[PDB]
Order: sequence, then C-alpha cells, then structure tokens
Amino acid sequence: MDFNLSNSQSDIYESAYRFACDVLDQDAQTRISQKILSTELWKKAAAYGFAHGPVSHQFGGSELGALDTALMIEALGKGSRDIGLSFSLCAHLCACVIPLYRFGSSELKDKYLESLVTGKLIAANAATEPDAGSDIYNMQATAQPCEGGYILNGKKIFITNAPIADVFIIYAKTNPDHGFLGVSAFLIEKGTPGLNVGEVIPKDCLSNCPWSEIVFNDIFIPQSQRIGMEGAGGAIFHDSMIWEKGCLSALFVGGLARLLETTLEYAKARQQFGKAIGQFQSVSNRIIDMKLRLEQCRLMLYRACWKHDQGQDAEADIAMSKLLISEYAVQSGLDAIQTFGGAAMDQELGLVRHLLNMIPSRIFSGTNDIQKEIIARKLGLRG
Amino acid sequence: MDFNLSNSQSDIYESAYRFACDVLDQDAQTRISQKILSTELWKKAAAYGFAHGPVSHQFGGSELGALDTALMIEALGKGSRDIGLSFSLCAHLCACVIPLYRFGSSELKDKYLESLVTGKLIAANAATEPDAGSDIYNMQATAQPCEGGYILNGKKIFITNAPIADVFIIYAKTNPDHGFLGVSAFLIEKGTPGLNVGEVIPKDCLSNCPWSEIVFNDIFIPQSQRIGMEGAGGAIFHDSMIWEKGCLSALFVGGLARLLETTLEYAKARQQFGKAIGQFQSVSNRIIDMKLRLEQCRLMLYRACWKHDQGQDAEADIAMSKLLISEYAVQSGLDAIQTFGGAAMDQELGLVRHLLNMIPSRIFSGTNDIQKEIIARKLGLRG
Amino acid sequence: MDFNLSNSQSDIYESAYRFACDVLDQDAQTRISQKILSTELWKKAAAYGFAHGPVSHQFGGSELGALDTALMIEALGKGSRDIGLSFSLCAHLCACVIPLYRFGSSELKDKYLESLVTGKLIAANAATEPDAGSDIYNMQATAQPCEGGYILNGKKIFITNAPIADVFIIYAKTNPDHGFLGVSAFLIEKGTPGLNVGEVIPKDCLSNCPWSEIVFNDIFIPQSQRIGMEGAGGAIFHDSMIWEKGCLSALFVGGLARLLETTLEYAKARQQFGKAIGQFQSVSNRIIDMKLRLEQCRLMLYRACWKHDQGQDAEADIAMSKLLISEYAVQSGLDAIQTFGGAAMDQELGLVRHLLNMIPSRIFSGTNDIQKEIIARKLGLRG
Amino acid sequence: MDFNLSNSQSDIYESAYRFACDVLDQDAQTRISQKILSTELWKKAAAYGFAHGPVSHQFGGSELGALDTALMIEALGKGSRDIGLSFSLCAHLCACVIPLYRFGSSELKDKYLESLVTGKLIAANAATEPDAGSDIYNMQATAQPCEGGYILNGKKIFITNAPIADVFIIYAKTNPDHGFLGVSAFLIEKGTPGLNVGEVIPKDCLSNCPWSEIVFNDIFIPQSQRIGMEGAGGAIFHDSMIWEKGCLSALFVGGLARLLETTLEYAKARQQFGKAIGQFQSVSNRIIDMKLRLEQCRLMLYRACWKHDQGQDAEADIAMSKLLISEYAVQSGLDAIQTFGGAAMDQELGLVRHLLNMIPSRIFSGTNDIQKEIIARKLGLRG
Ligand SMILES: Cc1cc2nc3c(=O)[nH]c(=O)nc-3n(C[C@H](O)[C@H](O)[C@H](O)COP(=O)(O)OP(=O)(O)OC[C@H]3O[C@@H](n4cnc5c(N)ncnc54)[C@H](O)[C@@H]3O)c2cc1C
Ligand SMILES: Cc1cc2nc3c(=O)[nH]c(=O)nc-3n(C[C@H](O)[C@H](O)[C@H](O)COP(=O)(O)OP(=O)(O)OC[C@H]3O[C@@H](n4cnc5c(N)ncnc54)[C@H](O)[C@@H]3O)c2cc1C
Ligand SMILES: Cc1cc2nc3c(=O)[nH]c(=O)nc-3n(C[C@H](O)[C@H](O)[C@H](O)COP(=O)(O)OP(=O)(O)OC[C@H]3O[C@@H](n4cnc5c(N)ncnc54)[C@H](O)[C@@H]3O)c2cc1C
Ligand SMILES: Cc1cc2nc3c(=O)[nH]c(=O)nc-3n(C[C@H](O)[C@H](O)[C@H](O)COP(=O)(O)OP(=O)(O)OC[C@H]3O[C@@H](n4cnc5c(N)ncnc54)[C@H](O)[C@@H]3O)c2cc1C
Ligand SMILES: [Cl-]
Ligand SMILES: [Cl-]
Repeated sequence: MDFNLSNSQSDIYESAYRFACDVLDQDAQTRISQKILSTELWKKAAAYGFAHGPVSHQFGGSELGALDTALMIEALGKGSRDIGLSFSLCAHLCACVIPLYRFGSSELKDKYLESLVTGKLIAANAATEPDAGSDIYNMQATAQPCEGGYILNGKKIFITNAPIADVFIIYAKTNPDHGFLGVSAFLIEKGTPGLNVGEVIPKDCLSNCPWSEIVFNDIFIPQSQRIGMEGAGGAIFHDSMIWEKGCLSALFVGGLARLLETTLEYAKARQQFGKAIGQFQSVSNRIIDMKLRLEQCRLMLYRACWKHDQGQDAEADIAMSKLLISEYAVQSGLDAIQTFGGAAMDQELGLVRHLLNMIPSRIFSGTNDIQKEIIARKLGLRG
Repeated sequence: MDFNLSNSQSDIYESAYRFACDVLDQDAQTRISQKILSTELWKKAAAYGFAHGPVSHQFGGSELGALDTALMIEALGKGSRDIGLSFSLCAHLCACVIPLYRFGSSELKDKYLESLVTGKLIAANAATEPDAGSDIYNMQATAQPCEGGYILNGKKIFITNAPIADVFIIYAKTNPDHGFLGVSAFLIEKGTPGLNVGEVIPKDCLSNCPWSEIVFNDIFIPQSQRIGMEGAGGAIFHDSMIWEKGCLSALFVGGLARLLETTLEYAKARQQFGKAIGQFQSVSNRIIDMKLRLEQCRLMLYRACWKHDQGQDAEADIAMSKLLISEYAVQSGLDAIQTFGGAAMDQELGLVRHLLNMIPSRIFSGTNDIQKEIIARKLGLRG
Repeated sequence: MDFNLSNSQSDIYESAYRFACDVLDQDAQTRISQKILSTELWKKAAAYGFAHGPVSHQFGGSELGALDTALMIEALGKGSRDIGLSFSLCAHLCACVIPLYRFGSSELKDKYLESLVTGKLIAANAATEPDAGSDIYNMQATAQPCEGGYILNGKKIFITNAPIADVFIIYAKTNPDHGFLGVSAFLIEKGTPGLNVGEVIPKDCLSNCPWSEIVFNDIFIPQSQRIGMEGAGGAIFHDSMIWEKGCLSALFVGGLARLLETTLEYAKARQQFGKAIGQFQSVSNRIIDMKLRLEQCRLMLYRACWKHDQGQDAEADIAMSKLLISEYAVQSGLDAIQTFGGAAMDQELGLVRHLLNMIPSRIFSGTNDIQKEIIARKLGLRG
Repeated sequence: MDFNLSNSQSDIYESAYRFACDVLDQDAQTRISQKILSTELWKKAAAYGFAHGPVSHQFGGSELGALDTALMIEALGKGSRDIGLSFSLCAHLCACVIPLYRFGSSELKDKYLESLVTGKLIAANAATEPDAGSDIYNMQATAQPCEGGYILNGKKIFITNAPIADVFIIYAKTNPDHGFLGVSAFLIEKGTPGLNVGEVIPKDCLSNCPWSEIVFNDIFIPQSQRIGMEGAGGAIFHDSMIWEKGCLSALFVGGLARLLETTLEYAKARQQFGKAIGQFQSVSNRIIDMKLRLEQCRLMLYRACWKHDQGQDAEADIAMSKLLISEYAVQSGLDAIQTFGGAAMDQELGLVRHLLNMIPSRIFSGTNDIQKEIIARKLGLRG
C-alpha cells in the first residue's frame, strides 16, 4: 500500500496543470462570457496530449494508463476555468479516440486515429436517442445490412461536439433484439449524404460546450466503416463509458480542489462580528464537508483507475467513483456559494457558473441512479 | 384547529393566481431571455394589489393580514415564471411600503405612501454594506446630525431595485455604538445631490431583477425625511425583515408547488425500460421528498403568519419558515433536474433557471445560518 | 385557518398529560429496568380512557375524533417514560378496539366491545406472517369455510400483546387469490382449542412491550366470530392501519417534545470552554434540527387527523405523517445522545433507551419504504 | 500509488481474523447476554499480540507500524461479535501501552511495559473529569509537587477498564494554567492508599466493557512514577489520542465490513412481492450507501496510518478518519436494521446491539464536533 504518486505521475500532473493555467485559462473569462468554444485552442490542447490517453506511440499517443490519464484530467480541471472546453476535449478522448483505438480495424485506425489523437479531427460519440437514454439498448436507429455495408436511419440527441465534429462514432441496431449483441458501431464523416447535423442548442450548464441532435436519412455506411465486429457495439459502448466514467470524472475532482482552495481563502479573509467567518462552526462545518468529500472521492477514483491498470475488474469501483464525484461536486458547489453569501452572485468569480457546470456530472455517461443499478448488480442484488 | 382557507382567502389566492398566469406570465420567456424587468408591467402588478399588503384604505391599500399577504404572494410564485419581477415587486412591498406605513410620520406617508402602494413610485431598501451583511449593526454609513437634518456618507451594496427606484429607504448610523439604538432610517429621492446610484450589476440568479451599489457623498437629509424616531432604524430594519422573511418567502412555496406539478407530469409520461420513470423507487423517492417538503414548509409558513395576525410572538416561527422554505426550494430544484436527466438542460422549460432563482432564497433577508442564530437565541441558547 | 386547540382539546390533552405523569410515569424506572408490563396499570390506563377513542357511549367510549385521539396519545408520549406500556395500550385501541367497533356485528360488539374499551379484556391484532410482512396479502393462514364456520390453520409473528391477550383479532385467507377480497377477520378467545400462543420473545426496543408468535392448529371458528363480511379483512386491516398510523404515531411526537425539552435544558446547563455547550453552533444547529422536525411533523399529523375528521381522503397525509414522525424521532434520538456526549451513557436518564424505543416506529404498521409506495400510488406514480 | 496490502500485512490481517473468529467469537453470545468481560480471555488476546502494536521486541512487542496495527484491529472488529472486549483490549493498547512505551523512563518501562504488552497487567487511561471532557485542559485534578514526588487529588470519570485495571495512567495538573504544559502523566498501581476505584457503572452501549469513576484522596505519587517530563502530559495525552483515534477506530471499519456482508446476504434471501427485497431500489439504495461508506472510510483510515508510518503530519487525516468511520458506522447500523424490518428485533442476530455498540464511536477520544475543530484548525480556520 502506497499513497504517493510516482515521479512520472507527478510530472504528468504538474505539466498538465501548467498547460491548463498558462494556456487554457488565459482569456477564459472572455470565451465563457461569449459562450465561445475555440476550436483552435481545443486543437492545441489535444496536440499537447489531452487527446492521447492509452493510445500507442504508433498513432501519436503516450501509452498512458487509466491512473495517469485521470491525473492529467484532474490537473486540467483544477487549472482551467473553461470546463466546457475541457469537457469537450475529454469526451472526444474517452468516448471516441479510445474506442476506435481499442476496437477499430488496422485500416480504420490508419485512416483516422492519428488525426483524432493529434488535434486534426474532432469526433462526437452518438448513442443517446429520444426514447433511449438510461435504457440505451432500446435505441431505435437501424443500420440495416445491405450489399456493400448498411443503410442507416434514426435520430441521436444530446450529442456533445456534434456541431464542431468532423467524424461521428455512431451506435445503431444491426439486429432487432435488445440484447448485448444487437448494437453495432460505425465511423461516419461529416458531409456524408443523409447526415443532417442540427444547429447548436444552447444550455446554461457547460454553456460553451456545443451539443445538438443529428438525424440519419438513409445514409449508406460502407462495410469498412464499422468499428469492431457486428454486434460489438453494446460492448464497445459499455467499454467507452467505463473510460469516460472514471477518467473524464477526474475533471470534477480537480474542479473541487480549486473550489475548496478559493472557499478556504475567502473564509479566512472575510470578517463579520469581529472575526473571520471561518471561525463560526456553521461556516467551518460546511467547508470541512467539502474537504472530506474531496479526499474520499479522489481516493476512490485513484483506486478505480489503479484496479483497471492492474487488470482487475473495476466496473463497480468506477460506478462508485462516478457517483461520489458528481454528487460531491454539486453539493460542494452549493456549500461554496453559501460560504460567500451575496458575494457569490458575482459572475466574474464564477461560483454560480461553477455549480451549473457540475450539475450535468450526475447525468452524463449514465445517471447516478443507473450507477446504483450497476453497483447493485455487481453486489448480487439483481439476480 | 382548522386547515381550510377562508372564502375570502380562497378568493384572494385565486385572483392573484389568475393575474400572475394571465398577465405576468404572458411573454415571460422573452423578458427572461432578454434579462428585461418591464417597469410598465411591474406597475400594473403593483396597482393590481401586490404593492398593498397591510396598508390601510386611506393610502390605497387593502388592509391585508400576514396570512392573506403570504397567500397572494404564494399564488404569484406559482402562476408566473418571471420570479425576478415578482421578487422585485415583493421586496418593494415588504421592505419599503410596509416600514413607511408602520413608522413614517403623517407628513411622510401623505407625501409618498399612496404613490408607493399604487404603482406610481418604485422604492429600494438600502441597509447592507461591504463590511456589514450578516453583522448589519456594523454598518458604517453615517447620518451626522446637523442644523436642519443630517449629513449622509457611506456605501450600500446588493440593493434590489436601486437602478429603477424613485426613492430609497436608507439605514445609517446616527450614533457611534453598535447598539439597538444607533441606526436611523431615512427616505431619500432619486436625484438628490450626492446620491450616486451605480449601474446594474448582472447576476445569473434572479437575473432580470436589477440591483446595484449606491454611494452617498455628503448628502443633506432634511429632518422631515427621517422615518420613525432617531435610533429606530435598528428596530425598523428588524420589523421589515420579519415581513420580508415570512410573506416574501411565500414566492418560493408557490414556485415549489409549480415545480412539483411539472415534475410529477414528466415522471408519469417519460418511459424507459418499458414503464414510466416514476415507477422506479429511486425516482419516486425523490419526488416524494419534494412533496413532503412542500407540505411541511407551507404549514410552517401559514402558522408563522397566522401567529403574527393573532398578535403572538412569531419571530422564531418566521425564522424557521424562512430557513425551511429556502433549503427545501433549492434541494427540490436539484431533485427536479435529476428527474428530467438530459432533458433538464432545456432553457425553455427552465428547470436550471428555476434552480438559479432559488439559490438566493437562502441568503436574502439574512442567511440560513443567521436564521439558526435567531432561533437559537429564542430557544435560550444565546444567554 | 386556525392553529389553536379548542378548549375541549386543551382539556383532553392536559388531563391525559397529568394522568401519564402522575400515574403511569410513577415507578416507571423500576418497571423498565425489570422489563415489566404491569397489566393492572395497563387496565387503569385503558379505563381512564386510553382504550376509548371514537367508540360510542353505548360501549363506554368517548366518541373522540382522530385529532382528539391523537392529542391524547401525544400527551401520553410526553408524560410517561414507559413507552412500551403506552405502545401496548395504543396498539390494543387502534388495531383491535376500533376495527371491532367499526366492522363487528351488534352481537360481537355486545359481547366483547365494552370489555375491550374499559380495561377488562386485552386484545392482540394478528396479521403478519413469516412470509407476509410488507406483502401482507401474501398471508398464508387459511380459514377454510365449513359447516358452522371455518377451520383455521397458520402462523402469525411479531404479535404485540399476544402473551397477555384475552382475545385475538386474526386475519386469514377465505379465498386463494391475493386480491382485495381474499382476507377475512375473526375474533378468537385465548384458550380456544388449537390456539397455541408462544412465549414472550425478548427484544431491546420497546423491551417491556410483550410480543410472540401464535400458531393455529385446526381451530374451529364459529361463523358468528367473523368480524365484518366475508372478504372484508383486507379492507378492515387497511382501515385499522390508517388509525394506527396516525393516532398511534402521536406517541413519538410527544416523546420528541419531551426529548427536546430535556436536551435544551442540558445544553444550557453543561459548560465547556467557559460557556454553555449550546453556544457552539455545532451543538445548537442539531438542537434546532430537532425543533424544526418536531414542529413540522406535529403539524402534518394534526392536519392528517383533521382531514379524517372532516371526512376527506387522508390516506396520503397519514402515510406522510407516519414517515416524518418516525424518521424524525430516530434522528432526533441520535442528536440528543450526541448533545450529551459520554453523559448519554447513563441508563437512568435513558437517552439510549429512548432511541431504542424509537427504532421500531419506522417499521410498525408498514415500513417507511411502504409509506412511500402508498404516497407514490396516491400521486399517480403507480399507474 | 498502490492499493494492495503487502504479503506481511495480508498475513497479519488473516491471522488476526482467524484468532478473532476461532477464539474470541466462540461463546461470545453467552458473554454478551451475561454482560461478562472475561479477563482470562482478554489476557489470551493480549498475549496473542493485540496488546503489542509498535512496542519493540525488547518488551515483547512486534514493532508494528500504524497501518499494520490498524489492520490487525480491523480483523478483530470483523471477526468477533464481542466488540466490548475488543474495545477494552484496544483502549489498553492505544491509550496505555503505547504512551508508556513512547514516553516512560527506562526504569518505568523495565518495571511495567512487558507485563502490559503480554497479558499480565491490565491498564486504564484516566484523563476525563466531570468538568473536563471536550475541554480536557480544564481538568482540575492536581498533582502538587512535594518532597519525593507529588500529592494527588481529584476525580476522573468514564474510565474504560478501571474496575479491572491493575495500573492507571493518570493525567493531572502540575501547574495552574490551562496551557500545553500544565498537565503531567503518572502511573499509579491499584491498591495505592487514597486510590478509590468506583464500582462498574452499567451502560447499554458496549455493555460488557467495564468503566467507572476513580477518586484520588491525597495519593502520594513517587517521583519515579511520572511518565515523561514535567508538563509533558498534555502532549502525551494528545499523542495517545492520535494512536487511539486511528488504530482503535479500525474496529468499527471491520464491524461495518461484517454488517454489510450480513445485510447483503439477507437482502438476497428475504423475498416479498415475489422477489428478493434487494431488488427494490429503496432497499438496494441504502445497502449501496453502506458499501460506499465502507470503501471510503477504509481508504481514509489506511492513508492516515500510512502517512504516520511515513513520518508525515497525519493529524488532520486521523481526525477525518475518526469522524467518517464513526458517523458511517452509526448510520450503516440504522440502515441494516431498516433492511431487516421486524426481523431486526432479534437479540441473537444482534443488529440492534451492533448499533448500540457503534453509538459511542462518535464520542470516545474526542467527539466528532471536536474532530471538526481539529480539522478546522489544521485548515487555518482557527487563526
Ligand atoms: C453534459 C451531457 C453530455 C452528454 N453527451 C452525450 C454524447 O456526447 N453522446 C450521447 O450519446 N449521449 C450524451 N449525453 C446523454 C446522456 O447519455 C443521457 O442524458 C443519459 O444516458 C441519461 O438519459 P436521459 O437524459 O434520457 O434520462 P432518462 O433516462 O429519461 O432518466 C430520467 C430519470 O429517470 C431515472 N431512471 C431511468 N431509468 C431508471 C431506472 N432503471 N432505475 C432508476 N431510475 C431510472 C433516471 O436516473 C433519471 O433520474 C449527454 C448528457 C449530458 C447531461
Ligand atoms: C437576492 C438578494 C437580494 C438582496 N436585496 C437586498 C436589498 O434590497 N437591500 C439590502 O440592504 N441588502 C440586500 N441583500 C443583501 C443581504 O442582506 C445580504 O446578502 C445578507 O445580509 C448576507 O450578508 P453577506 O452577503 O455580506 O454575507 P456574509 O455576512 O459575509 O456571510 C458569509 C457567510 O458567513 C456566514 N456567517 C456570517 N456571520 C455568521 C455568524 N454569526 N454565524 C454563523 N455564520 C455566519 C454566513 O451565514 C454566510 O454563510 C440581498 C441579497 C440577495 C442574495
Ligand atoms: C414494534 C412492532 C410491533 C408490531 N406489532 C404487530 C402486531 O401487533 N400485529 C401484526 O400482525 N404485525 C405486527 N408487526 C409487524 C409489522 O407489521 C411488520 O414488521 C411490517 O409489516 C414489516 O414487515 P417485515 O418485518 O416482515 O419486513 P419486510 O417486509 O421483510 O421488509 C424488509 C425490508 O424490505 C423493504 N421492502 C419490502 N417490500 C418492499 C417494497 N415493495 N418496496 C420497497 N421496499 C420494500 C422493507 O421496507 C424493509 O426495508 C410489528 C412490528 C413491530 C416493529
Ligand atoms: C465508550 C467511551 C469510552 C471512554 N473511555 C475513556 C477512558 O478510558 N479515559 C478517559 O479519560 N475518558 C474516556 N471517555 C470519555 C471521553 O473522552 C469523553 O466522553 C469525551 O472527551 C467527550 O467529553 P464529554 O462526554 O464530557 O462531552 P462534552 O464535552 O460535555 O460534549 C457535550 C456536547 O458538547 C459538544 N461540544 C463541547 N465542546 C464543543 C466545542 N468547542 N465546539 C463544538 N461542540 C462542542 C460536544 O461535541 C458534545 O456534542 C470515554 C467515553 C466513551 C463514550
Ligand atoms: Cl460557533
Ligand atoms: Cl424499484
């Protein structure tokens, strides 16, 4: 048992933190105010290494493990206020780069993977539908096999990066049943006939991270664009969620570390009744809760990633981490606001915007109720 | 013991609800989107009766008790999405109209009170300072007595309605000590030399309800503009907070009643896994919490107002109501968002904006930690 | 709307409180220490009126409504430390006296009801089985119709008062289906051939309130011992639970009122660090929670009972009250213990025994998860 | 970073677990029922190694680090139902053996330490007084220096093991001020003139772990019985609490691991409504909370002990662990009871007794409010 980072891991974290502070956080307030996702800045961050993860050197990646990748993303979360951009970049990595690397043919990787790893192409992951969110195997988009490939029809919604993506990793039914083997994955390029990408739909949470719906009207998918085997898509989707749920969630751990530091500084500096407000137990009790949450969920995250790196079954640990991080991030957001009082209603300081940005952490990649269904199944309660 | 409204009270509630739906809620989405406070619409609502409260018929009021006034404001909260406007109107009523009615001289009431009651003049309440929020008796603005009145200097912050107000109810020190008798209240008109009203400072919560800072640079206050006796201001401020804390908080009870209805409708209609999502206990358990909260805090509010109407000491009951309503409003906001999942990130439906609008309820008129200090004192724990 | 008791209700409460303090609470510590249920003392309390409730004067009752009955039981809970005895007496009233009064034939009432009302006979309610607790319609005891009545077989468990009861109100299947109409109710006397009443089974919660299992080995039930019509038993059981869940739960409201007074007195008197421990916000924040809980659940209880008295549908209100009272009673038990620190480990003061006595409130008459299923159904979430 | 135990640590844990199951847990139910602390069995466990900890081989110890010692005690907590005995043995180790080893003179260690390490003498730690619990530096017992040593007077309360102890580690004032340097520690033998050990005072929590008060009436303490330097006692007390708070708290982590296994087995086996009760989300959501708590507080405990072993400052980490473990142990106790329903009221299964045994974990060695004061001070909020 050892609770230190390796020297390599300390360097990865500190380098990522410096990049997030010195490059991404510069001029963040203007981009946030204007709801701008700068794709030039996104591509710099991708190329710096935030789009690399476990990808091999052959395709321009860094062969990072899960703990290394989570540490990099934790630094990003602590160092940059522009969490919309960071969420966009990490969704591309965890839900698009990594599945293509893990399941795509040599031909598909040779054509697209280095471009996705190095900041040349942006990808979006398209699985959720109007009638298939938590119940993702109810998806109704169909990739009907035909001569030469598939005919694709359907509608996908809530698709992060769709308005800016060059390629789409799309999940659709290649068989009528709701089984583990009815879903397949495909890579489709922007501009393919019949791919209709909707306009950006604004939101108040992660408000500069673009999403939209996409509609497939009789798209022809060439056989060679299928990712993995026929029917693998349920398993490919599942695997990609595991990566997203652990590593991507590290963003909110780093965000909580930044929030706690900001909150402690204010509670020491702001005086009422002749003393720092942190001297009143109502105030310090909440801040202590924020610190307890941060230490607990960080350790759970690190252990989940470490278990994956060891080749152990980490499915329940990752679901537990996802759940704790997101619940703790939202509640600590509210606790920080309450520490600042009326001063929390300053848009520049951004405490309310920070809370808005944490609200979706309990929803993306599977809600926290679905995390508990996963844990319940692993505990043997769904027999 | 009786838990029915009177017929008079049912009529007051239903008339207020119809006005909020048929007048104020029309075109609310455009005003919300554009961050517009329509003063023409505000004045219609004031004149309809939302600026009347307990004021006598002599000054154009309706002689409502606290329970009647709270019921009217509950209807406003349920019926209109434009809670920024409603908060603006109720702050004018509870913190400006009512103290002037209760403490001002016949001369001051004759000059200003009917105008404030009937939608002709807008008022702002100015007590909080940079170094005096919870510790309001630390306020440093000084009204130094002189020949003919007072010389006023100081700075007030977080002042609801200041950018649109015609008159300001201002609290300042007329004596150096932090005692119950060091503070006095004054009415000052917009345009008085030395009154410098700051520009609107935007916020994400209650985002169309304007606030700003105001600065006093050697304002001369004529003696006849003092509200109540010299030193009454601590007691006048306290009394106005009691009215604000009970009646004004009813807005968030009505808002919770609307939110619960919206949430129940969705949980019955949205299906996943072959059934309505309300059939899963994770989902229904949260909605039941929202319903438990609504019923409990509504009863506590009604009893607090009823006690006031009976002439009983309601101070602790009002602090308890303020605390429960605001905590429950925020947590139910988060519960509704979690019920809708990704669909909660629709700006038109407004579930995230609703949460933003509830966040300040735990802060205005005294934070919830200060409510617990008040209750602790009434329980004998501050002896 | 009115939050005062009537003069009649104030007298009922104060008379019950005096009886609980001056008769039942005397020598309670010895009976508690020795795990004694004094049936002589029980019968005095029954005859005083705690076994009367809504029963008509014809059978020696007081024709109390639900709110009156709940107030009497609240006083009992506040005034007597011997909550095991009080629970025993209220179970007899709410689950045995009242169903017999509401559903039994003139012949059955004439034979047994005045004796049960006036402290002459003790009754036990026997519905729960090893395979039928929350799922009460799965009960497997069978009352097979035959010439002259029924042949009864089965086993009932968790039966309050069975070791001391003279008569048993028993629920059993008269038809094979799990429907609303498969269950019937019967009154059976102690000593009937084939009625095998088990020995008292000790417990640490409500430890002097006796319970045991009972077994039916081919009991012959005469036709005239059926309570209500054939198949009414599901509805009779349901109705009796409504009475038990509202009125009987008042015991724990009165117990919380006593606990809060004890806790406030200690927090004012116990000094550390040069002041009363109630002056520290960690301490006063918990006590304030106890007070918030007490006021909220008392109002919910009173409204539920008042709605019943008005002839309105009170089913959801009663389930909400049951849930709030019991959750609040347990958590306030823990909060009081934490206020006293090591001093809470005094058996005479009884703070730990009080917590033990509250633990079963979340279980009897339907667990709190079943209360939420009931509320969910009334909210339309079980369609 | 590594989350595996070493092979040595796995052996320590498994050996301790086997001893707790195969020796201490045998016949535990009889001892629990009879409120028996078997000193013969206690001494076997001490000699097995539970009284060794970090003590050197010179005095018969095992030179364990904090993580090793915490693992041994975690196994004890999981393997033996007789947590009263385990608490007694661990209090002797952490608050008496370890301070004597760390601070006592060669002469005092040579005379007493091997006997305490090996199961020959039992010790009690006596610091708390009627007016000095959380405010331990208010203690009023005085050790007035005189020719040859000290004259001791005072009263100590809540003293674990006092009715069975052969020696007492006693803290008293050697100087009038409440400073870090006013308190000294002394070892006093049973039977010393003027040492009046009270009779066992029963309690419902940890009910077979004996405690009592002790009174000093003009005891003469020889100079050579002082432990450490004059005035070290504040620092010796503090150090002993650090050991007690981390390692001793591991008992409740192991107890939670056992409780969760018992609870999962029941939730899989008990059926209602045609399925295992674990299939209902109200039920599985609570069990998942128990599992989340166990994993989080175990990791926090291990890291606190590891930090100590690394020579790092672990004071805040230990206070956080103490707080989380004890809060989680109590709440999981209530969650297990609610999972079992009426079946939790079985004394043999012991779910209610388990809860009683966890209640004091939030109080011993400093309440959880004092843990938050410690963390607040380490966070810089008490400047
Ligand atoms: C910021 C963000 C980015 C996203 N990016 C993408 C993307 O890039 N690609 C993509 O394909 N999708 C994306 N999604 C969609 C996300 O996958 C869905 O929002 C998620 O699967 C939940 O589905 P839903 O929103 O339809 O909620 P629903 O499934 O309708 O859930 C509604 C409520 O019902 C509860 N519920 C549903 N089923 C159960 C059950 N069995 N048991 C208990 N409770 C249940 C839910 O927990 C929730 O409380 C994104 C979502 C967000 C918030
Ligand atoms: C929507 C809104 C509208 C407002 N409108 C007006 C207006 O119209 N006129 C006007 O004069 N003011 C107005 N205010 C200001 C409001 O009165 C102050 O925000 C409030 O008094 C709290 O003061 P503060 O913001 O400086 O917080 P602070 O007092 O700095 O509180 C910061 C934190 O310290 C805690 N704290 C402070 N003292 C204690 C203590 N003794 N014990 C425990 N905790 C403590 C607080 O609870 C809070 O968590 C408005 C505020 C809001 C949010
Ligand atoms: C003090 C006390 C006195 C009692 N007196 C009597 C008496 O006099 N007469 C009599 O007949 N009975 C009596 N009972 C029994 C009581 O009725 C049962 O304990 C109660 O019905 C719960 O059943 P159970 O204990 O078998 O729990 P179970 O039904 O086994 O419940 C176990 C767990 O599963 C949960 N669960 C079960 N079904 C669901 C579901 N659909 N959804 C979500 N969660 C679920 C439960 O909430 C609980 O958490 C008494 C019980 C107590 C504690
Ligand atoms: C099982 C058990 C075994 C024990 N064994 C020993 C032993 O062997 N030797 C020995 O010397 N002692 C022993 N103790 C005593 C223990 O040290 C004291 O119980 C503990 O120090 C708390 O003191 P107290 O009980 O007087 O509570 P108090 O100090 O009176 O606390 C009462 C309440 O006030 C709160 N409070 C007090 N001060 C503050 C503050 N500044 N800020 C916020 N809240 C505050 C407390 O948190 C608590 O909620 C034992 C206690 C227990 C439960
Ligand atoms: Cl405090
Ligand atoms: Cl469910």
